[PDB]
Amino acid sequence: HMKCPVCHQGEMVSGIKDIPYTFRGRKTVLKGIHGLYCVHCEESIMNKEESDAFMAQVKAFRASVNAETVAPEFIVKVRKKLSLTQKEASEIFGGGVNAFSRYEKGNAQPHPSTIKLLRVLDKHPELLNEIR
Amino acid sequence: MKCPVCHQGEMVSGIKDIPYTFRGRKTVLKGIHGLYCVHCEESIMNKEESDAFMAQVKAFRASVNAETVAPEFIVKVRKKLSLTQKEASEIFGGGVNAFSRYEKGNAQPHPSTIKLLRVLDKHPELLNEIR
Ligand SMILES: [Zn+2]
Ligand SMILES: [Zn+2]
Repeated sequence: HMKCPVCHQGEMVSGIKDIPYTFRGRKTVLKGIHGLYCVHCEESIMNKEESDAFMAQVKAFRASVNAETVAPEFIVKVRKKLSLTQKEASEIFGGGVNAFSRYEKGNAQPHPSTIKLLRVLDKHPELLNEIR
Repeated sequence: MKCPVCHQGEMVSGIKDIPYTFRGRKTVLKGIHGLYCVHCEESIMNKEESDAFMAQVKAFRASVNAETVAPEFIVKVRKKLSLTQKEASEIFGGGVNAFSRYEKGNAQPHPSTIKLLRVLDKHPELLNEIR
């Protein structure tokens, strides 16, 4: 019987839980996480091994988001390579009104498909007619 | 003639740009001839004027509607790329169950995913660039 050291009310019981996690505007569920969990406030306590498993999953998610994400500077370059204004690019690639104005200030993440479309248009500027 | 809606304004012949929203998409219908109330902007359009107006309304509805892709088309492109739905979901985005719902018609892909799938339908080899 260990009492939760955060809420000081509930009991910590060992279990396996799926943990929601958001990083750089991307969401995931960290699946099958072993640890002690407070029945009252859901605070988690992980031993050395459990923490290793958890952090490997967290860091694999971060690595993948970072590799997929593109710099504001890349977005501008691809847009300028296509001689598009921010408004035309938002319309052509997607994202809504002011999408590219926000993307280029580093103030928003494009949808994964917008990023990928940008990556393809970077290498294939001739495809612009197919998407406009 | 007095305006038949507000009863406190004269209807005058003119031309106006009329904003119009359809399925949450906004446009301005340009150069619409009609009688317009000076007070409340109620419009009265004769047959000929209504046909012109409705032809713009309908051309805008049709282009908005046509942005949607047949779920059949989504299956066509996916099979074509030798991808499962789990993989497509991971590649194109939308979430864990994305592509299963698209092909049942229970969800619409993001506009960029549609564009990316239309591009890939014509040039399926480019997947290897963004996989
Ligand atoms: Zn607690
Ligand atoms: Zn009136």
